[PDB]
Amino acid sequence: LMGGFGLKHPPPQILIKNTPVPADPPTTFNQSKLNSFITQYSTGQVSVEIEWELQKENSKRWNPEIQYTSNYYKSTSVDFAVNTEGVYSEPRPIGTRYLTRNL
Amino acid sequence: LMGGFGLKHPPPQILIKNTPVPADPPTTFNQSKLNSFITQYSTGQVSVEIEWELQKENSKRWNPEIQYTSNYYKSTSVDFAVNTEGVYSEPRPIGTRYLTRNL
Amino acid sequence: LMGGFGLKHPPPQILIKNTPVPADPPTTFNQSKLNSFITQYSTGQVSVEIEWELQKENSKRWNPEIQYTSNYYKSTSVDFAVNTEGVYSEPRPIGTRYLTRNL
Repeated sequence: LMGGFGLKHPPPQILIKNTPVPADPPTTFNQSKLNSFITQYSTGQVSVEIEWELQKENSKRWNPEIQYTSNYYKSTSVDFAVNTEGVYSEPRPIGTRYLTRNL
Repeated sequence: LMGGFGLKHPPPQILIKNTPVPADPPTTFNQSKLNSFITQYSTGQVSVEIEWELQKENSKRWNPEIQYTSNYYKSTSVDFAVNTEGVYSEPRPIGTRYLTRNL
Repeated sequence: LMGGFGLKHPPPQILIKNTPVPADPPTTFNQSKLNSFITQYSTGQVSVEIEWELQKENSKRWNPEIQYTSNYYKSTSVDFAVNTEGVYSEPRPIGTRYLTRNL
């Protein structure tokens, strides 16, 4: 309902965790689980590749269609770009449905 | 200068004419060229096929481009279509230069 | 106009950057982009090799030509060399056009 493709078998969840590294244990045995750990974080890069299959338009419509277009006139900043402060923003929502087809 | 492609050897001129059909000539010889002709016109169909080669866009531009689009809002008649009177008209001039490229 | 060789396809730009390494993130999730990073710089060596093709002189001129020459007489320091302070300097501009050729 929110939109999208519904799959019985969707891309699987990928779960990541830092393995625990204990701080020094006591020198005489205690059965309680360890609660003292070294403090850690991790950083890395991640890549996703997707192949999409397209369906081309086959229209016999004579006149031009509606198209998404960037604004013609001057503006303080560029839409879909950064700030003077380095903040990316997306100005509007963009849908998918510009071309037309008969029923 | 008006625009277009300039060719040393452009598509050749194609010339068409109705052949003359004389009305009845005089029954005794006269040397003067005939000036009496049957009245004729012709009609037919003509076909042109052209193959155009395209150059595709290779842009790395992040934000959307300008595009020619048909008007979004309601109107008395459809642009690039006929009248109630059957007259086709082209409402605006359309150029070629919407996408962008660096220098 | 500043001089040199003009190429449709010149040596490509080479871009280098240090990958970001985050400082420790917060322990409960926040959606905002990370703004705390470890401080880093990098150093290395870089090599360029170029092959140049030369055009040799073919002159029938009897008398000697002009040539770029280093100065004959004594001087406080050597031209195109370092300081007592270790600063390299280039004393004059050197052009390319000493030999002669007819028109």
